[PDB]
This record gives sequence, structure tokens and C-alpha cells, in this order.
Amino acid sequence: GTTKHSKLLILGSGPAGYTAAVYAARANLQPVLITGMEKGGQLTTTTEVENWPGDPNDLTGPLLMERMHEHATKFETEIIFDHINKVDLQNRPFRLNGDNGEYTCDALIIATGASARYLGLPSEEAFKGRGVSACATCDGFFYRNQKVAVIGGGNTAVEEALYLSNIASEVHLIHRRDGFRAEKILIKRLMDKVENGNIILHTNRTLEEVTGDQMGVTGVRLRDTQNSDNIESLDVAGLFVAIGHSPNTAIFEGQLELENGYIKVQSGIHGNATQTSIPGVFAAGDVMDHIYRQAITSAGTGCMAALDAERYLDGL
Amino acid sequence: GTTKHSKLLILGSGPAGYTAAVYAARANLQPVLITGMEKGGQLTTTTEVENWPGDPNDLTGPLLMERMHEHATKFETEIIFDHINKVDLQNRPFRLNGDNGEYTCDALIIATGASARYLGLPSEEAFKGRGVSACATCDGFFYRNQKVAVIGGGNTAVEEALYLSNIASEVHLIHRRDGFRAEKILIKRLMDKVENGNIILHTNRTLEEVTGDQMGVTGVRLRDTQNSDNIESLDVAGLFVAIGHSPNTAIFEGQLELENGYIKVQSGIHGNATQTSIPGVFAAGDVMDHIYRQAITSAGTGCMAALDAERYLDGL
Ligand SMILES: Cc1cc2nc3c(=O)[nH]c(=O)nc-3n(C[C@H](O)[C@H](O)[C@H](O)COP(=O)(O)OP(=O)(O)OC[C@H]3O[C@@H](n4cnc5c(N)ncnc54)[C@H](O)[C@@H]3O)c2cc1C
Ligand SMILES: Cc1cc2nc3c(=O)[nH]c(=O)nc-3n(C[C@H](O)[C@H](O)[C@H](O)COP(=O)(O)OP(=O)(O)OC[C@H]3O[C@@H](n4cnc5c(N)ncnc54)[C@H](O)[C@@H]3O)c2cc1C
Repeated sequence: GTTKHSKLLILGSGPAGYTAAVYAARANLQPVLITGMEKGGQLTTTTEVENWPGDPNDLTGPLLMERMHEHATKFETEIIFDHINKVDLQNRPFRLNGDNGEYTCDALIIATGASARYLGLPSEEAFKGRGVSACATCDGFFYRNQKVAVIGGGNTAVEEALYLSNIASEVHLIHRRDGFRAEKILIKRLMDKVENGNIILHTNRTLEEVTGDQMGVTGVRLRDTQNSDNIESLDVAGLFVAIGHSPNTAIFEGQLELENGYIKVQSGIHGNATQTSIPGVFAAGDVMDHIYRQAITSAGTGCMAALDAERYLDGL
Repeated sequence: GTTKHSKLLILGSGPAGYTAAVYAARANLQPVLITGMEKGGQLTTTTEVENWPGDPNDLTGPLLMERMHEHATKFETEIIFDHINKVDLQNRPFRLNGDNGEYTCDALIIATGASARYLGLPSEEAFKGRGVSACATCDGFFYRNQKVAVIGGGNTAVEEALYLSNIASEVHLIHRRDGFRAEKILIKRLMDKVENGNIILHTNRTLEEVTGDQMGVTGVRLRDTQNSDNIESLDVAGLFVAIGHSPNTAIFEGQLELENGYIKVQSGIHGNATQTSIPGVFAAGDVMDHIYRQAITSAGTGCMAALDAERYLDGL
């Protein structure tokens, strides 16, 4: 059973992980990065990306990540194809257990992500990348002035609808319940846009199927009500599934301070912003950000973690 | 005298400004961006950039910014060539005074930057981009295993030397004073690396000239001591000028909360992180970051500001 030790170990091969790698590599820290199951993170599950600063045209999640990876390898970053299933961050050096073996480190950067949960329907699965999306901020502008649907029943859903109501010509919010479980402000604003605006509520409804053509989503089928099989079809260009995300932090339960599954970082404006509750352990990307959730913000925090780790490893 | 009004106004055409523009543009906020004197920010004053995530090869500050600008224009961002010389953020809408006219806005994003101050020497000026640099994190790896010099006498200088001492084969810290005015920890660590390490102190010295060849810096000339013209030449591959930066915040004095010239933002992990002391005014990039100072971090905060402004303008 192998036990490998590196000064700096990075977890995750998405934007956050790779950027942390290039900054640590160009800092001469000889970083080791564990890719995780999904090599490339969430971006590999997407098509066109037109909000990455500097790439106005022809970019895709896969292409961006391929470039990220190449950049990381150019600086001799040691890429290990594994996935951590257990850790002990209460002892030095830190110990992480994977499938290919165990790893130890003096400084750790967690960039494991927080992927979105979907409905699990076959039709929905068929339209992913071609109409079905999980991030309004990412694909919303594609549906500028077109009818759009958002399905969910909490803050995440209402937030998506609110953000889409200034971009789409219409926003159809769908939920199985009669009401939405979101914070009072969002509910008031949502109702303002409903009472006299861009939003059309579809409560007590279940998404039976996502329909469309060779180009993308063209409709969505809803049913249910109350003791009646009342069905209604909606013409829609896009479906934003907003039922929630799953921060990859199970392995960290009882080890780090978490907030709704997210790793809590020091944040602030005085340095050591990616620091977790444990001196020497840092977090970047989605796993520690539930507000912006962008590749650029993820790469920014990835950069910060590498620099924080550097200063930490240098006793500063 | 013209008074133009836009829902959202962005100040600065560096990474932070442009990224904020693409995120606001793709948010359908129809942003107006005032470029400032230096169109493109600090990156235009540089050559090779190999720490921008996704661009392992052939990138330059100018090329990155040209791409940033094109991305911003692709989404119909209104670019105005001006520079703000006065503002009033205590009234709504906000009022900013330029040279081409006055501007008003419902939400403002400040991404004015914080450029580095140099020594002002003719030789130094001659070697900028070819040996003389102002950011270790940016150009340090270029001098991996080579002799390097850093000139300054405070935290910024010592920090640069410390960061370079794990990358360069030698680090020559130069200052006109006998000691360094930095925080105790940095001084202890600096002395550890001096007593038994990578750093060679050159106190009570003045940089008389930066010398080099068609490829770059090859040396640096020092003089002074104490009542004696004692001169000493040093073979060095790079000179990092670390005497300080100048946050472009004069116009904001008495208007916003500042910290050593930097605009204080709310920060945190619960959203509205780029918010300044004034509801509706946001800051991104160098002007609000004196720790990382990277294009990627600047673009990240630029992204956040646009999203914070969006949520603000939407009454959330
Ligand atoms: C539909 C959709 C489209 C998108 N397109 C865009 C877009 O246009 N623009 C944009 O800015 N963003 C886009 N995103 C990406 C998104 O913004 C993410 O927030 C971003 O990828 C997060 O980066 P990350 O590095 O933090 O995490 P992730 O990309 O999620 O990567 C996490 C990495 O860590 C690994 N990992 C997980 N658990 C472990 C473990 N235990 N051990 C080791 N490794 C582990 C994973 O395998 C993976 O490599 C899109 C997202 C969605 C939902
Ligand atoms: C020697 C050197 C080399 C560099 N190369 C790299 C590199 O390889 N990698 C990297 O990550 N970073 C590099 N940088 C850039 C640096 O990291 C900066 O921190 C980055 O450019 C900051 O982005 P910004 O958008 O906040 O500000 P800036 O780029 O400084 O831009 C500020 C903008 O706002 C404008 N402005 C200022 N005042 C006003 C006003 N009153 N009204 C209107 N507009 C105004 C300016 O004209 C300018 O357009 C380098 C820096 C230096 C010192």
C-alpha cells in the first residue's frame, strides 16, 4: 500500500484546481494534483462558454479545461488520477486516503467542487447542453428575449428566476408545492415580477418531460394539481433545473467547519482568505462559494489558495 | 456640458473592469465602461504573461487586454474614453465628473487599479519588460535558479524577497536605510534566510544604475555607505522594484472607507462581497486587493462586482 508525500497537495481538476496548480508550480512548490472522478470538473459537462474573460468566441467547457490541464502540465505539475475517500486533517502531515494509495502533505488545497443535482428524467438527460441547464448566470444570455422555464422550490430556484426575468421574455417558475421556500425578500421581489412582470408561476406541477428538436428545447410538459391529472404543455426555449447542488465535502464532515455543506474560509481583505478552519488547509472554487459559482471566480480563488499555501509553507 | 446616465457604470479598462463588463453585459445591464488614461491597465505595460489560466503559451499583457476588450465589445458594452476627476457618492444617482462630461448611475463598479511606483532612473526605464519588474509573483519564475535583486525597504520589499528566495538561486535585497521597516514575522523569516539561506542583504545602498544587454538585465550598480562613496556592482538577472503602489483612490477620499489607500469591500462568503461602504457602489481588482494582485483574481472580483451590482439593481 503506497503512501506518497508532497509538500503541497491539490484536490480537484476543475478551474480552481488547475489554476492553483499553475500558481503553485510557478511558485516552485512542485504541486501534486489529484484529479477526482470527473477529470476537468463541471465544465466538461458543458458546451459553449462565452463568459470566460478573454475568450469572446469559440470556447467550450472541454476546450477550456484541456487548456487548463496543459498549462498545469507545462509547469511540471504531477497529475494523479485518483479520488480521495477519507482524510485526517487533525495530524501533521495531513493524510488523505485514495484508491491508488494514501497521500500526505504539509499544505492542502481543497477544490473539490459542488455539482448540481438534476431531476433524473430521461428526456431531461437527452437535452443537457442543448436546452437543459443548471446555471442561469452561465447560459441565461443565450435565451435573451426568449421564453424560459426554471424548476425548483427554494432560494436557488427563485434566484434563478429573478436573474432570468431581466434577460428572458418570460420566466416560468415550476414547483411541485403550492409555494416557494425562499427568504422573504426574494419572495416579495418574485411576487412583484409576477403581479406585474416577467414571471409566470407554475406551482403544484411536476415536470413529466422535456421536449425539443435537433436544435434544442422547444417545450416542457407539466401535470398534477390536486386530486386531478390536469396536464399543461409550455412552449419554452430553455429549462434551468434549480433544485440544489452537492458540495463534495462528505470526506470533510467533522474535520472542517462547513456551512450548508460548503467549506468555510477565512475570507476578508488581509490575506489568507482561502484558509479553512484548519491552519494549513485551504479551499477554492465551488466547494467554498455558493454565491458566484463561476469558472473565473473559481480560478481566482484557486490562484489565492496557491499563494496562501506558499506564504503558509514559508512560515509567514 | 454633457451629463450622461447609465444604470451601471464601470471605472477602469484592466482585467477587473472588462470582466465586470462582460458579466454585466451578459446580465443584460447595458454597462458603460470609462477606460481611464491607460486603456488596458497595467497589463499593457508588460510583455509575457504565463500565469493566466488556460493560456500556457504565447500570451502578453497587451494581447490579453485586446482580447478582454473585444469580449466586452462583443456584448455591446459602451466604451467611453475618459477619466473621472471628481465624484459625489452621497446622493442618488451617483455623479462622476470626467473630462468629456459628467456621468450619473444607479450602481457603480470601481476597478481603477493600483499601479506600482518605480525608482525614476533612466536605466531602469530602459530595462522595463526586459529585466526590471514590479511583481515577483508575475515574473519570478522567469528567473528560476538565477541571481535576482529586489529594491525596497518595507513589507512589500521583504515580501518580494521572501517569495523570490524559493525560486531564484540568490536574492539581493537592497535599501538606502540600515534596516527594513516590515512586520516582525517577515523580518525574522528574512533573517533566517539571511543567516542561513537564499538572501543577501544590501543595506545603506542606493541603486545608481540598471545594466544589461540586448536580452535583459545582467547587473545593478550600488553606492553609498556612511560618509564614503563605496561602490559595488552586482551580477543579477532581474530587478524587482518594490517601493510601493498607488491605489487610484484620490477621487474617493472622504467618500468611501479606505485602508492604506485601498477601497474596503464587505468581502465574506455570503454574497455582496465587492460592496464598498456605500450601498450601490462596488470595487474590484487592485484598488481593493493588496495581497494577491493578479489578473485572474482581478477578473474574479470583476465578475463578482457585476453580479453584486445586478442583484443590487434588482432590489435583492
Ligand atoms: C450547466 C452548467 C454549465 C456551465 N458552463 C459554465 C460557463 O459557461 N461559464 C462559467 O463560468 N462556468 C460554467 N460552469 C461551471 C461552473 O461555473 C462551476 O462552478 C465551476 O466548474 C467550478 O469550478 P471548481 O474548480 O470549483 O469545481 P468543479 O469544476 O466541480 O471540479 C471539481 C473537481 O474536483 C474533483 N473532486 C471531487 N471530489 C473529489 C475528491 N474527493 N477527491 C479528489 N478530487 C475530487 C472532481 O472530480 C473535479 O475534477 C457550468 C456549470 C453548469 C452547472
Ligand atoms: C511588472 C508587472 C507585470 C505584470 N504582468 C502580469 C502577469 O504576468 N500576470 C498577472 O496576473 N498580472 C500581471 N500584472 C498586472 C497586475 O497583476 C495588476 O494587478 C492587474 O492589471 C490589476 O487589474 P485591475 O483591473 O484591477 O487594474 P489595472 O490593470 O491597473 O487597470 C486600471 C484601469 O482603470 C483606469 N483608471 C484609473 N483611474 C481611473 C479614473 N479615475 N477614472 C477612470 N478610469 C480610471 C486605468 O486607466 C486602467 O484602465 C503585472 C503587473 C506588473 C507590475
